Amino acid sequence: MNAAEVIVYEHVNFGGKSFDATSDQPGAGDNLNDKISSIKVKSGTWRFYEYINYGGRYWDLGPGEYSSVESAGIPDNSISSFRQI
Repeated sequence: MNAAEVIVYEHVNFGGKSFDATSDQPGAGDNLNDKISSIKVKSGTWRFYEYINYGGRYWDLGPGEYSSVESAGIPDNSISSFRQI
């Protein structure tokens, strides 16, 4: 089953690469700390958490687009991941 288009840009909103795969995107894997891009959702909601796979800042995003680059999570270095649902 597939019914959720997730469009996220892998960079700034004025010169970056975007992708909208309708079959589970690569997601967050090569994260770290120096992350800067924009997020766009147009179907349901997801759960964004920057930490280990067992406990972290649980923050789900809903209908809306944003482009943070100094508030989301830029401490120094750490792990992060989000489930595209």
